[PDB]
Amino acid sequence: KDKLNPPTPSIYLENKRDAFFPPLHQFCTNPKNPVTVIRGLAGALKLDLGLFSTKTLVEANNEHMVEVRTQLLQPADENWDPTGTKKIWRCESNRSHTTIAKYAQYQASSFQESLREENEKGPFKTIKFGTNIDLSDNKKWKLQLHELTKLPAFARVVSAGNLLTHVGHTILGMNTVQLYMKVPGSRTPGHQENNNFCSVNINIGPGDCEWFVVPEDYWGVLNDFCEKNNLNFLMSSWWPNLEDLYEANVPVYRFIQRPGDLVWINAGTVHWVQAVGWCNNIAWNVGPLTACQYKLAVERYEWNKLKSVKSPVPMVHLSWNMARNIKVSDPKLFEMIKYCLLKILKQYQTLREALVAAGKEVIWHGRTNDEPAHYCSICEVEVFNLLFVTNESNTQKTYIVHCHDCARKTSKSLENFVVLEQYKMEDLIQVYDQFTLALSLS
Ligand SMILES: N#Cc1ccccc1O
Ligand SMILES: N#Cc1ccccc1O
Ligand SMILES: [Mn+2]
Ligand SMILES: [Zn+2]
Repeated sequence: KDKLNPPTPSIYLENKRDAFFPPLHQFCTNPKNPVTVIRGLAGALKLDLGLFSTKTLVEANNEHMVEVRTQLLQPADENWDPTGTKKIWRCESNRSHTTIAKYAQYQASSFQESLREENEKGPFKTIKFGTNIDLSDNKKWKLQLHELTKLPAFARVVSAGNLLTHVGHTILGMNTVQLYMKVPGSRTPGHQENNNFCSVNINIGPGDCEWFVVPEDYWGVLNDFCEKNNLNFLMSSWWPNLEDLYEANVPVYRFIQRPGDLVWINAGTVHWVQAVGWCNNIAWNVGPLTACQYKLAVERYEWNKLKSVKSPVPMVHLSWNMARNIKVSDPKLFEMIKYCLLKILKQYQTLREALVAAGKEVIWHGRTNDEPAHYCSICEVEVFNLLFVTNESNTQKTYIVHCHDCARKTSKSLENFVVLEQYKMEDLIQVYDQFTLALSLS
């Protein structure tokens, strides 16, 4: 069925008017569009993609760290076992580290070597992919990061309407820029984004990338394929067999991203990518203030706890920041936030009361302003308000945080721990009570 190979939602920009046009924002965030390809974006803004050329990067910071993935160079859209016998989901991707200057040398000699071959089942060649390059430092990358402020507000790394701007601290690769340096065949295996946030990706060129996209609501089916093939959905590297997806009636969006094209991956959308030519890419995340985005973020946050995986985004901390600082006028979104806050409040109340009733002292610790969120030093769960710290760490003021469960596993009556309280109970109740539905006529 041609319904299993649908057309990709696309917008063709000509000029700055088209880029700043408000229905473009609304199209991208529509939950019915699992992906949007904004074609011609860089040319429309006169973005200087040369600021991200390999030549410019080498001159800017030649020793900057690059994470290298070594992979097999595979035919078209397929993934074969390394003996060339059968197509499988597991794809090998070994890790090491190099510098921008060393990868640059490989990328250039890779192309020259391919030129010479042009002019003059396996087995498969091996290639190297430069990934997760950290462009967070404003001093090191001044002109690069400035160029990205030319984007329309909804797609920027920082903006008033971006939930990740409201977290209150740096989450590397989410509210900072990541760079990728590629050769043909360089593959990003199947995944969803961290805590299901949207992603923005611009191809620097000169070569193309090819993208595969599956809607969020089919993720359970892909999870099943993984487990059936002895792979973890969240932790392992997998490359879907398209004939398996087709036979299971999963629709796959498939398209080419050319230099200057911006790809918007909507919340929770499952995707994997390969370079067709030689190119660089930049990417980051964004969180639109919609019900769909809040729901899918919370859902992945909770799924991560069950799977013993850490959440990079502290949704409890973020939720209180939303109630404090953002006017919310969508009734469905408002009710979601209100529900989540009321649950948090009740959990906190129940724990605090059990502690007091057990004759355990709750020690006022207060909070420094603009202080970030905290996680459990053992299990890496987010920990909110009530912190559990050993007697010794308390005295030494190294205040190492534990969650309640981990402290109790180690010290059965918490006799080895102090309980620190950051937020006055009446504060939290106030913030909650103050938070009401705003009127918008839009
Ligand atoms: N090699 C290497 C490396 C790994 C993590 C962070 C910085 C590095 O230079
Ligand atoms: N419980 C516990 C514990 C473990 C290492 C050091 C100090 C402690 O209170
Ligand atoms: Mn991605
Ligand atoms: Zn813990």
